[PDB]
Amino acid sequence: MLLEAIFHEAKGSYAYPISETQLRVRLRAKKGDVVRCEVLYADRYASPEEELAHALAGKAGSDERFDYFEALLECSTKRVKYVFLLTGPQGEAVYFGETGFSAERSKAGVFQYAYIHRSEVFTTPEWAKEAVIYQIFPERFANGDPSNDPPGTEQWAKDARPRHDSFYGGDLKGVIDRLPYLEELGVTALYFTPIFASPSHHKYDTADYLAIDPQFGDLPTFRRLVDEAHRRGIKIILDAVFNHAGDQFFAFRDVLQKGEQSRYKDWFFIEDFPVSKTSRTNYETFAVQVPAMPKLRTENPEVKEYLFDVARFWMEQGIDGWRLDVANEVDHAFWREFRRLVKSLNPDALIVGEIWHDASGWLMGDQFDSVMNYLFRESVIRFFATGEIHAERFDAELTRARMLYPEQAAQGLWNLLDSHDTERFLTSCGGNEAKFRLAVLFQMTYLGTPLIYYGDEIGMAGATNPDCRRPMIWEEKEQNRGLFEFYKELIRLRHRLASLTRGNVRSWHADKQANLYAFVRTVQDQHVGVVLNNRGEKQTVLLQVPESGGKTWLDCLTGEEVHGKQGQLKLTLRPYQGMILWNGR
Amino acid sequence: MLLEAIFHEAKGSYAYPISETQLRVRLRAKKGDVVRCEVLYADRYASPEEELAHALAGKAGSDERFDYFEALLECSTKRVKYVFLLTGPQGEAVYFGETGFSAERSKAGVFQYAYIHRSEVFTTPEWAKEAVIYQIFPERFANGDPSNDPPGTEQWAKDARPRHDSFYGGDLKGVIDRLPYLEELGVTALYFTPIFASPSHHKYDTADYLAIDPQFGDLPTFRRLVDEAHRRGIKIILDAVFNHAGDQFFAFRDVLQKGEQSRYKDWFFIEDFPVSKTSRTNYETFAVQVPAMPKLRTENPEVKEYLFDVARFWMEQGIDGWRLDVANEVDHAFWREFRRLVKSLNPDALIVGEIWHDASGWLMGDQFDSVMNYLFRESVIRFFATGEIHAERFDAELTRARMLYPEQAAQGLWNLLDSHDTERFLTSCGGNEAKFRLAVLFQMTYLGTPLIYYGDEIGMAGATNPDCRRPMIWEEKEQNRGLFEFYKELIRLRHRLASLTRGNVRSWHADKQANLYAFVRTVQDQHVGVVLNNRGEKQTVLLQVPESGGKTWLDCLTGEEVHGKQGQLKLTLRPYQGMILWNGR
Ligand SMILES: [Ca+2]
Ligand SMILES: [Ca+2]
Repeated sequence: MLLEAIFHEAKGSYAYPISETQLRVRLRAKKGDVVRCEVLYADRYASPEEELAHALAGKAGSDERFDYFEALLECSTKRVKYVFLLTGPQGEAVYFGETGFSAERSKAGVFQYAYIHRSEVFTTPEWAKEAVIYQIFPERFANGDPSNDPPGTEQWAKDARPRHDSFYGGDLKGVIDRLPYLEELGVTALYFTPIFASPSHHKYDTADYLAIDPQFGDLPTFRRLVDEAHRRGIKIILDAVFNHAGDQFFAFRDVLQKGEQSRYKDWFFIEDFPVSKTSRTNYETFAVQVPAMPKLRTENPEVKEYLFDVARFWMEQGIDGWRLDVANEVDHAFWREFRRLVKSLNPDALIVGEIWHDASGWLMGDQFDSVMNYLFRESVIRFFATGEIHAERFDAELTRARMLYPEQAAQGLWNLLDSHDTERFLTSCGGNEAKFRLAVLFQMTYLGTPLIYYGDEIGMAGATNPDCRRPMIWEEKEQNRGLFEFYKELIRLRHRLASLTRGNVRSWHADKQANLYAFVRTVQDQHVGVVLNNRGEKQTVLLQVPESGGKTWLDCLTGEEVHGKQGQLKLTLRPYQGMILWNGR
Repeated sequence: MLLEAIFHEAKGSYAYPISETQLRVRLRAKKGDVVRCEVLYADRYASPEEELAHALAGKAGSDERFDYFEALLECSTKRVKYVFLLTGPQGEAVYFGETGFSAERSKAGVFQYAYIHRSEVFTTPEWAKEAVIYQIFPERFANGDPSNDPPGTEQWAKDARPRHDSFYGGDLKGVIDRLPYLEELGVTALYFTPIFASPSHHKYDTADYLAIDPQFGDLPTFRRLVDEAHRRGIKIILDAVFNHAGDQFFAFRDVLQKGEQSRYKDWFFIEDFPVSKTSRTNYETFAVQVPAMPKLRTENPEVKEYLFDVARFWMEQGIDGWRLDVANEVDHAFWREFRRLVKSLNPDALIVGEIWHDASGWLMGDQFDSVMNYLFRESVIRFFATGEIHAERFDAELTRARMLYPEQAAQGLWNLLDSHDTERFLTSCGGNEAKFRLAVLFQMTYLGTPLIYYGDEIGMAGATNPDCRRPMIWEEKEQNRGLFEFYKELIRLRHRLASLTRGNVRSWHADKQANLYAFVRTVQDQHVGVVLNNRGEKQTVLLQVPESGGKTWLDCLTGEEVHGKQGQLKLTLRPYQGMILWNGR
């Protein structure tokens, strides 16, 4: 075998505890290069003569070029040393240890996970493990209070097409009035984009972190919203913009006024005074040359303390978690301490980051609970919407992403289809509802946290920002109720099937020709197989199914009862049809 | 090329800053697969159609199976995205990014290092960068005060062969009385094994963390040592045993007496009560079944606070750093807060850990400054002492270890030859001084921090514990002055040639047949080539030397001047001779 392609490290996503006495370990090798992977381990202090314990590492999946093997080590002592025994296709075996590879175990050396502290077991909120989150763009969800509308608010109609500076009067009172709707849909949490006081239309340039923007509401109204959503089993998540503040931020206006005499000058990154200019700026900002968005020096104990007080203030209002913005530009110490603060105030408070690249450095257990799964969106777009990739590629991309972080993070990843900054998924599907639905069926049954973008559940369409920010369609006759019921049904199933929320995922079938993909979610003895026929054709397929997993399944969507004969399940799907097979366990 | 063998990650030891605006990046590939490696990068927010900056990554080294390439990216914005352009032996051009590999730059995507925070730039003490540590085993270094000598103390002679429980009376007073000796040698720091009050001989079972053990001295004496050492340019490093306390530790004593009613019961890991019994332990301890060494619950904020106070106490006494014992069994948060505390009280205080496996998790810059380089010792023993490995294997071992951590850590790793727990290195060489000297020559000119084990510089020998803990030989007649002068000479050169302390490392020559190995240390325009003839035979070697780095060199050990002709240098080395060639720059 090709040893230079084999990999493992005793940390990060390849070695991490799931409990105080259990260490999950993962190893990758060139695809098809390793047939069997066994882990020989023992307590780090075991005598050089004691027998080692064996752990067969099953193949958790494979992507474009790699095979992923996964094992679980039982370490009652909370300390462990281990070596891998790898067997190739033609029987050649080799031990893989910290020292390297060798036919002899001793020369291979041994990896070591020094100690498993309970405080370092990646732990996330139970409710978030089976949540369905709904993204609200407040300005356009519901206008419950016309008296707070910005000057020049345009009419709220379906035939409306938002402009970069449009206004429709969306506010918090509206969200309250429409909570019955959200409860009926079945969402377990609402995620709001910035709603703190800001002079701009987007609100990403914060003026007052301790106040709701007047056009959206005020503290009393926000408290009501929190309480009304809670009694309806709906949690509240706010968007925290701690990387940078607005130019109206009290601290920044002070610097603009007193210059180098300001007591808050070190709360920012200023090259030279005075602080301003035309098309020019002498201080670090969000992105490049964005005057209204001066970057905050979070490394400053004073800045950190202030933002932490902001965090305390809103959590005291009863919110259930945070969605960080440009989190990757704030230092790690801030995030480690942020988690400590947040969790000490509310163990169930969720911390979600938004990072457009490998976020492993933030998903170890000491910082964020999860991040936006942009990888999930890209794979769903190219597979169900544009058709740029086929079932096998789809499978590879999905698997590769899955092996990116520890299972506690991957299990809570926010799986979005679109957002206020992208075209609506329906439009990506060119208006084809059959493709749109197949994608939602996948989203609702895949590993991670489903995130619904307001309006998608009733079939709203739209081009990217700002056309994706149209006023929510509330007229029932104008809503796609067929779709609405589809979402509600998928949501109900997800809550009733433990494997869809707390189960693992394994690819079941992948056919590039028929463009059909199937996977299985598993929890204990329960198995739920999802088969997706992503073709505008009636296709038939043969799936492998050993009696151990059962011989009878039930399609939770149609009630049909399928039967496997001789370890095979014959299925015939309609164009863009998806089946959700439950093994009755 | 084997694409599944190529590696890089935008963090850890493969992507890290060396300053606020410079990012060091490393890429691993199967040896020989890549002949040229370039990096195309830009600010993360740069426009697509914007021209990318170029950075050539030279081959930093190779080990048994891989080539390691290294480049330096200039990032004025402190934000960078990048993709590698790898060229193979046949001229194939493949791009490598976060997405994967592709013949097209766009399809390979880019890695991203979100933001470089100055507080995240790995920083170590300046004095530690060019230090020479001397390990002192107090009981055997010098008996300065017989009044504190424990009962049964033996004689202090060369022919004294220590027993497991022998005594000689070494103490702090003795250290002070011998400071002139240590100053002459040229050591800049003293590393002491545990010396806090303990009822055992070894003192690893701390009874009182706030007191010097009576057999070694008292606080007034310790202070005197700190001051007298300091005015001698000698710093003091203490052994911190924070993973576990002794059974005499006040908190544990209270638990043994008040059991379940004990106020400090949660300061330890107790299975059941009563907290103890005959020959049996019901609480977690160091290693396995060591009743005298109860494990401390450093996760308990109260335990952390106490241990932090302990650190404050000794730092107020003027010490310059800590050598942590069993540090990998203490939680990470503890070490991060420890560093924060230690650096706040004294930015120049050093923190060294001891971990017998990949310590990358503690060497990111937020925890330890460095760790003992056990790999260095293993490589020097097999190459210089036992001859189990030849020059090429030796080269590979060094390179592999060198690429384990970021440069800031690698530069300060303690490169020891032996310790109180191993046989004397001279003994490892079977008494062959010629081999012993070549290893020392190497130790004194290689990357890292040289650590002298008391007595090695005067020719002391001995088998492992306790024969390696023999009474220090103080009779000049009994001391190997020739060797002493050799050490002193090497130490002077190290302090005068900046490249030997702050320069990088590049293998220069490695021949498995001649068993000759050479490397070059480089800083600014200065180049110091170290040539090692590790064979009992006069040999000649032709080394490659492009005129760019100079054409004339001076052997700093003999005064001999060598000249290169047409890019080549002909050197004739005597049996086990090492040369230290300075390029006059
Ligand atoms: Ca309104
Ligand atoms: Ca004494």
